[PDB]
Amino acid sequence: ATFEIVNRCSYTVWAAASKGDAALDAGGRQLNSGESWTINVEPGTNGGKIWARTDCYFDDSGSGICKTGDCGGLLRCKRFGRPPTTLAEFSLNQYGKDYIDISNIKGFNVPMNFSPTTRGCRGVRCAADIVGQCPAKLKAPGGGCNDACTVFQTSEYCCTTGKCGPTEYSRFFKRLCPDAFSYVLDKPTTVTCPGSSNYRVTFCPT
Repeated sequence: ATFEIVNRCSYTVWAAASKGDAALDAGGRQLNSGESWTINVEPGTNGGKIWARTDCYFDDSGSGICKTGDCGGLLRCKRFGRPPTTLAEFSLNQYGKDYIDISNIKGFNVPMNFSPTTRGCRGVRCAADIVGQCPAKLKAPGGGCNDACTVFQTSEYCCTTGKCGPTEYSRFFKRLCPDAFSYVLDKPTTVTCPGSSNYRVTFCPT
């Protein structure tokens, strides 16, 4: 499957793509404002994620640091990124269908649209100014808006036991972005697409 990753932000981002235990495609790349990078994701990929990283520095070997979404200091991510990270999430060719969503469960750094480029389903978007509106206690000094699990490490926010409810913090994310997961047990906003659809992830769509 192809994923065209487009940076419409006025700032550089370093795109990242991983399934948690491996890179997808090269795993990451710099995207200056306006640039597009197309990756190939293997059919059947379960639990893939794409995200933006901000404020990165990498040496000539591809090792370094980012302020949001850093994946063990690599340009080419093999693992998931450090919160806060707005997440485009997908599982492909699962009993004949693809499943996509956006999640704020690991916080929010950059606004995102995640849409099919092929027929048969709609896209999802979280493009509100979550960083600007972020509750004071969730603001990450390194940049972005943390989720409450990251900040407070409670069973309730982290849904450790599988029985949590919405919270004042989750409701903030949900108010700003109804179409994204705000906590682990949120009413799902996952979209079913035809198996083997192709996609575009756009940072700063609006």
